[PDB]
Amino acid sequence: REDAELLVTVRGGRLRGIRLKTPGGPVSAFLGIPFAEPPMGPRRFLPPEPKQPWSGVVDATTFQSVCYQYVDTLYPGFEGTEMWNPNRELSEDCLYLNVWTPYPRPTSPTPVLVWIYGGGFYSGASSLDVYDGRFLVQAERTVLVSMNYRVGAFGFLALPGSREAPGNVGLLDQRLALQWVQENVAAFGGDPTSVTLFGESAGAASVGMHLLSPPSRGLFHRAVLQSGAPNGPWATVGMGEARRRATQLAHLVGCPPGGNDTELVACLRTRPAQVLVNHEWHVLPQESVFRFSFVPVVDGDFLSDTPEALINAGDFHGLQVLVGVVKDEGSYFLVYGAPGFSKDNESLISRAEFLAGVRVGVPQVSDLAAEAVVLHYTDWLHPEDPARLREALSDVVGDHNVVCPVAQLAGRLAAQGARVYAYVFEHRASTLSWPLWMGVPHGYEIEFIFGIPLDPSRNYTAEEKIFAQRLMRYWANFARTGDPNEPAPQWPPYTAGAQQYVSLDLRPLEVRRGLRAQACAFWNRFLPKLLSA
Amino acid sequence: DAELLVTVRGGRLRGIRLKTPGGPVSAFLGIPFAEPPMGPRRFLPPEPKQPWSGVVDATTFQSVCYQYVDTLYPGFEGTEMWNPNRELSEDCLYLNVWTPYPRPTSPTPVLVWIYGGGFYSGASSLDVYDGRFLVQAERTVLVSMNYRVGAFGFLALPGSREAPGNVGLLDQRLALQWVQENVAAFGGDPTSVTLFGESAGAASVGMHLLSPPSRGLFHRAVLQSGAPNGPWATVGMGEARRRATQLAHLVGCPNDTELVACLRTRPAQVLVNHEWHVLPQESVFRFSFVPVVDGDFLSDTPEALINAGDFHGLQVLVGVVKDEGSYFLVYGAPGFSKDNESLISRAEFLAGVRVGVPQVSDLAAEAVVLHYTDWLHPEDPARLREALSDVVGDHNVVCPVAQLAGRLAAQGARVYAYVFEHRASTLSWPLWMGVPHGYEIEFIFGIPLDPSRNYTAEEKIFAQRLMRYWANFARTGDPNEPAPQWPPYTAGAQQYVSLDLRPLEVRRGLRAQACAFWNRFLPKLLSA
Ligand SMILES: *[C@@H]1O[C@H](CO[C@@H]2O[C@@H](C)[C@@H](O)[C@@H](O)[C@@H]2O)[C@@H](O[C@@H]2O[C@H](CO)[C@@H](O)[C@H](O)[C@H]2NC(C)=O)[C@H](O)[C@H]1NC(C)=O
Ligand SMILES: *[C@@H]1O[C@H](CO[C@@H]2O[C@@H](C)[C@@H](O)[C@@H](O)[C@@H]2O)[C@@H](O[C@@H]2O[C@H](CO)[C@@H](O)[C@H](O)[C@H]2NC(C)=O)[C@H](O)[C@H]1NC(C)=O
Ligand SMILES: NC(=O)c1cc[n+](COC[n+]2ccc(/C=N/O)cc2/C=N/O)cc1
Ligand SMILES: NC(=O)c1cc[n+](COC[n+]2ccc(/C=N/O)cc2/C=N\O)cc1
Ligand SMILES: *[C@@H]1O[C@H](CO)[C@@H](O)[C@H](O)[C@H]1NC(C)=O
Ligand SMILES: *[C@@H]1O[C@H](CO)[C@@H](O)[C@H](O)[C@H]1NC(C)=O
Repeated sequence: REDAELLVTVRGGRLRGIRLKTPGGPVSAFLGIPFAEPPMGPRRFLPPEPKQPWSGVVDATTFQSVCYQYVDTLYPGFEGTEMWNPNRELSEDCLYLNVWTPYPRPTSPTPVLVWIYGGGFYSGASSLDVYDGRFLVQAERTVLVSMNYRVGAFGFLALPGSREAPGNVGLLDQRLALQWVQENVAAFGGDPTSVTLFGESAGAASVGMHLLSPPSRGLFHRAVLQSGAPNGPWATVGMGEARRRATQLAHLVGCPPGGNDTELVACLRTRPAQVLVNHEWHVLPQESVFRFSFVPVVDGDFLSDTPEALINAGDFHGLQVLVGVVKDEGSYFLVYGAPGFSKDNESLISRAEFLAGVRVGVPQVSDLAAEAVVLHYTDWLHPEDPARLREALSDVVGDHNVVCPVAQLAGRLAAQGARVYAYVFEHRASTLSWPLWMGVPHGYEIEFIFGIPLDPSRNYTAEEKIFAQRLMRYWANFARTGDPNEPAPQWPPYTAGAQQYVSLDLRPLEVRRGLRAQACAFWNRFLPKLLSA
Repeated sequence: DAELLVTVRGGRLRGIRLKTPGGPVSAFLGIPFAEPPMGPRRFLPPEPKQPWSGVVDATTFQSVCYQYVDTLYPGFEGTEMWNPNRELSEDCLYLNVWTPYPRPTSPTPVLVWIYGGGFYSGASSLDVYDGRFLVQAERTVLVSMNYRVGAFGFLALPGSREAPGNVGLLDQRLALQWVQENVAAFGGDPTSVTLFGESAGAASVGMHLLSPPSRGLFHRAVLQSGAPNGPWATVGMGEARRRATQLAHLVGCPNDTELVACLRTRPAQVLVNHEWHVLPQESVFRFSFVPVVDGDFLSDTPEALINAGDFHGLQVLVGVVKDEGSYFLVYGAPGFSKDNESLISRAEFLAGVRVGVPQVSDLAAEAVVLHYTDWLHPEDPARLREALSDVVGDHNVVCPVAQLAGRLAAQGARVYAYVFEHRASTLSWPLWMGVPHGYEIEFIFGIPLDPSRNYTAEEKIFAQRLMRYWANFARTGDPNEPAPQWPPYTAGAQQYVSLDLRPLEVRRGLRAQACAFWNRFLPKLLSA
């Protein structure tokens, strides 16, 4: 007849899941649980409203649709890019979440891990194979939750002040899912008093904004920010620039036939989703990399102030945070606009291409600011060495967009009462499809965190599987106790003075100092002073 | 002794025979080359010395031009060696000639020394400028002149004829013209004149390179720890007028004519006593009365003239010591002294940056702090003491010299660069100062050869090797012995040699990272 372990009642009604096969053992999975009414038609650009109760049993037996988003076409059929592309049908009916739990269901409350995918706030899906939660759940016996949230214009087009397009609705999607976790995760055996948020890139930036937003802060207890921070120059936008991009997007699709917000939004709602996707990138002020059209907006509501101001003025006592980056944060983004770069050659650029790439990698700054960047990243004993220039531009984009925003956040949190653990992921996967000059690119620690190497269908080495099991143990130890160390080389906390972090690779843990302290002093201390003058 | 009797165009001279460990040399000290710039001739360009009857006694050094005397460490050898060793006087325009004994009968290459001292001090009579060892060992003619310093040499009311400015530079040029007309009477070759100078003397050498009326009076140049494009070497017309105007107010004097007239009534010591209170702020390596850019001696700023110049056919020898700035820190940087380790704090370091980099915006100062802070050890006292010494040294000497060398080389000049890294065993300064500013001169003049001093046997050999380098360059434009070789400095390779007891070691980059900051970025920041 029926299996009781796959039947759960939540506030909205009854659910039916599936028993998932993993190499280590069975897993209960509830995939495609609706947590909000479909944000379609008149509900486009609007905040999510809760899913109204249902009669009967909802089959939560497979991943639901991917929120409508752009699909990468630079390298068609290439494994390195297709792994991030939608693996389900695109639709605006996309607000569903997923719950993995041990089989049989835990009888005592179990710590919960909530995943927020990244993708520059314009892409991503909880259904990607690299976000498969069955291995983490089986190996460490946690409850893992992941949700879909609206991306691109559908999630972050903002006409600030208007009620028809208030902005930040993609973040409200995440917040609603976190509220769903608080009310319902105990029915799956999860502990709502021990909820750990973790995400990568825009997901990590999202995690940080929930830390800084009081209505979200009460919904979790710990945070993990991988290769992303809310104080990044790409993660937020001002109210005026948000309105300019929304108005230009509407102008590019025939709305109005700016002016009035109500008529302008209503005209945008009549446009097919693909039409908005096709023009969303034409609203960027200049050609750039690591810049996204529609991102969270600082409008005094979700973010009372800029993330940097909230970070500096925040009291973080009672909070544990795990932060980190990969070894080569910037390499991936260079083949998407930096002159002379491609994955199919070694991208040994000239001095002129380096100087031109600086303006692409650091867009919308004065020529004096660009000169400061050139001065700091040029080796004046080898000013035109093609190799050194290629690595330097990669460091420019990586430090400016990831490493130094993360370091600044970690330093301010530790100084203001939070316990911080920092890492640098340095293992290049044996199966990595990207060229070797890219090193360890953005986002390629995720598959090890989720235990993907234990998939028998894939071809990781036996040592990479032990590495994956060790990383899953770190993450789950942090979720359980706020400490990645086991109750063995120790992982010391990160503090603003010593600035200690660990290397994550096949070798045992190695303690180092300084997350590129010299470079990050330029980005976090001096260059803001230069932009003010 | 006919070897000590010489007739120049002005009249007859009587010299003196000196002794060296390698034999005797002929010396002619206190030769007048200008009319005494006293009374109504104060602040005025030098007049050629009128011919005289009888025999001028040229057997001892003449008076030192009126200048400030350091009193921070009274009786301390490290400072007394630079203080005047003859009486002070405005009657001070005399030069000295050293020749081999007996006098050369064939044209001999000529070395012309221009002393340093921030354009406010210095004298050709100092013991460390004794030319007898160079002349004996390398058989050259050596000339050194006294030139007016301080307000007497560089007070300027631009546009006026009573204080035109740069008259101390014109003193040097007049001595160079004197060499062209009279050095052959001593056996010297006026067609082979090499200028060499240290600190403000090196800056003066550079300015003679950039001034056409002086450019034809010599053929080669040596710039030691100084450059004409230094932030201290020149001053604008507006600031020169302000500094001169405040000096008159400080000494009780009121129109340029009425103002210079009142300054000319003041005793020389009075102007000396107030010369440093006209500086705009508390600082180090900043001097009140320096050459002014007024379109005459310098038709443009030295850095502009450097960039626009064709320097083909020119050979220069440039260099620095290992620790250019450490010396200046004990004259105003908070927390520094020669009598303790000077392990300063972060707060003193930040305060010392404003003293070491005076008269720049807060943003420019923050850029300095960023580049010279180790953000892994931001408060380490030993690293901060080292860093502030590099700030003063790079900004004032190393990077101005690196800029001049790179531009000259890339524009036709053959450049040889060095770093002097030997600390003298007799050095009285504390060990944390390393090799301070000016402490390569005694080795180039071969002072270690003096048996009355306590240099080592290897230091004597080292001094002989340095005199050979300098004299080779004076003779051929190439310091190399016709080892390993001393390669030329180029804008790309940036090759220089280290000078110490070890054989020559070739290295790349004169603090290339720090000098890109000072020479490339900071000018853009201050103008934006
Ligand atoms: C390295 O690759 C870049 C990118 O070029 C693309 O990828 C290459 C692998 C090859 O397939 C090219 O044909 C592709 O266009 C090269 O830069 C491009 O050069 C071409 C020709 O000069 C020019 O038309 C493009 O605009 C350039 N693109 C960019 C982004 O600069 C680069 O020259 C290659 N380096 C080599 C071959 O040494
Ligand atoms: C190293 O010395 C400096 C200054 O030299 C001292 O000056 C006299 C006080 C003398 O008696 C000797 O100590 C030294 O020659 C010290 O900095 C001074 O500190 C005093 C207080 O002790 C203060 O009043 C002065 O302003 C400071 N001077 C300057 C130029 O800033 C410094 O403390 C000494 N370093 C130590 C003791 O570690
Ligand atoms: N809506 C659009 O037309 C659009 C959206 C986003 N991009 C940027 O996409 C290129 N890009 C640039 C950089 C990355 C880096 N990822 O780590 C990934 C990708 C591709 N993602 O699908 C271009 C156009
Ligand atoms: N006339 C004055 O009062 C006067 C003149 C010159 N100084 C210079 O004295 C300080 N000083 C003394 C000696 C040196 C020696 N440097 O090698 C350098 C410096 C430089 N900057 O402060 C001070 C006062
Ligand atoms: C692993 O490699 C083998 C080699 O033939 C192949 O059969 C298999 O499909 C590969 N797996 C993946 C996930 O690429
Ligand atoms: C060293 O030389 C000095 C003169 O420079 C002399 O006074 C002294 O007697 C010598 N010996 C010692 C031990 O200092």
